[PDB]
Amino acid sequence: AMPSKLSRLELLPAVDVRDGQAVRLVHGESGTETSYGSPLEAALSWQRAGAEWLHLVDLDAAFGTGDNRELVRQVTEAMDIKVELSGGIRDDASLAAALATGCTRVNLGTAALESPEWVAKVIAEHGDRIAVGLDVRGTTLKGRGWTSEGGDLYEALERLDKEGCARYVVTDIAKDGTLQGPNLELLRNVCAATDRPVVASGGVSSLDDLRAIAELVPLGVEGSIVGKALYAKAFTLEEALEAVAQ
Ligand SMILES: NC(=O)c1ncn([C@@H]2O[C@H](COP(=O)(O)O)[C@@H](O)[C@H]2O)c1N
Repeated sequence: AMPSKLSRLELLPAVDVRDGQAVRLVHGESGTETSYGSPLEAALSWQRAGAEWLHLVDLDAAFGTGDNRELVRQVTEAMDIKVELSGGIRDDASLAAALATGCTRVNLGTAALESPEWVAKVIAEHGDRIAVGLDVRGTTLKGRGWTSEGGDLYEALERLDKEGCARYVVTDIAKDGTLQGPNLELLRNVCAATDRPVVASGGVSSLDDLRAIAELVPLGVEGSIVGKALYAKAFTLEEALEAVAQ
């Protein structure tokens, strides 16, 4: 593989919080949670292993089953590394609270489906501290913890591009928590549709899968979120970082 000056693929280990625990689901389905203990210990583990980013989700807030605001605040404050924070960020107050944690950026999901004028305003005011999470089954967007129906993926990308959105985080729900491998086709198709950076999520199962996503960096894929493969020890984060470096 020929040398290049392009950046390497960024890795964002996930810490998804439900009922006070770091959890992994299958297709994000409520009730399929596997718990891996405290979110703080999980986050600090990834930081010790050399993580540059943490992808931190309050899943109770996404589902609407209470929240974990104090814990995700504490985790964010403990990180020296960059933190991408999401879950429940759907109006001015929840956005203000999220930003006050000192996270590096937030992801908006449901609000891009239910409150597009508000998302447009937030993008215009906050720039690259905002990314939109586009979570699909096929090309159909889903909200509210993936329990609600949104529209077509590409319609949304076209609108959000025009509104000046900086970055998209794209999950294939059918791959998430499955260790089936990532949907590379989805990533290539999204990169064909937008010139903004794209962060992949869902299905990574192996170092070879990360290498495959890394090949798409020159198409526009900036990073990869990894959950179950790290928690289930398919590989270490040290190994994953070396795999995408070189
Ligand atoms: N069911 C799930 O696993 C799930 N549901 C939502 N999410 C994440 O929650 C966040 C969106 O929350 P909201 O829709 O409240 O903005 C995004 O990061 C999105 O990927 C999940 N990981």
